[PDB]
Amino acid sequence: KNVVIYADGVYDMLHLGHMKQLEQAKKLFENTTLIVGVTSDNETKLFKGQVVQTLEERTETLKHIRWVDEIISPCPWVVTPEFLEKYKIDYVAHDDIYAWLKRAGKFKATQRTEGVSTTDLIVRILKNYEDY
Amino acid sequence: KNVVIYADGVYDMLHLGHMKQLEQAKKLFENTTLIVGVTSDNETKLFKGQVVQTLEERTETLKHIRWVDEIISPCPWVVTPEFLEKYKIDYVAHDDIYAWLKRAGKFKATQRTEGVSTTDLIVRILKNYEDY
Repeated sequence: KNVVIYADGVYDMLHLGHMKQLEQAKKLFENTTLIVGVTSDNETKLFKGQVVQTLEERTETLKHIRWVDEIISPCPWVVTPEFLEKYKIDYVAHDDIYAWLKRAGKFKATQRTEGVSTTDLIVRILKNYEDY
Repeated sequence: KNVVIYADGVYDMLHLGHMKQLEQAKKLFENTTLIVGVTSDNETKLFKGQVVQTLEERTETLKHIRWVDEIISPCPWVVTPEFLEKYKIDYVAHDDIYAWLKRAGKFKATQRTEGVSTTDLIVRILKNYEDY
């Protein structure tokens, strides 16, 4: 019973939070193919915000994560029914616009983990310095 | 022909450079088991330097890398012949004390990649600010 799962994102400065999310997507069912979609620099910058790494770098890193079976790079910014058919996608994984995916039985929620991000790490490096 | 490969390191703030190294270790031969050794906080701090993440965090991240088959956490700081026998290790992978491993045919060099480290990334974030 092989289920195709799709999860998209920026995946900037990949950290344990992304990886835990991807692991969840990948294990939603016993036998899955996890496709990860990586947003383009330009669309990311225009709609969301600043991105630190380019497309190439953000995709190169995802290639090394064990849960990831396939990468669409760059991926469309907005997910569409014709995209789901094109790639034979059974479910979309995202944390919680998705009304139509829920209505179709094709939405599966995953959870973020707080406090594990790469920006959090520098904060830690920096708290080694008394303000005086 | 399954070859057991051992690579050890701190793996602090894991980045594309570590992952490329681990991929190299893993692909040294057609069929391998890659064991990764993760140094303890205390020994790392005493001999090498400051570590940002704890043992648990540094190991949790390595679990998500696809090349990694087994983790020894914490691992011994110095590699010894009796360690190689205990874990049935055919080769040690490290970048380039290793005299005895070379003399025994059990050393396999891997290469680091410069400029891809997580500290490099913050430098990039920061160069978004003119000094004036």
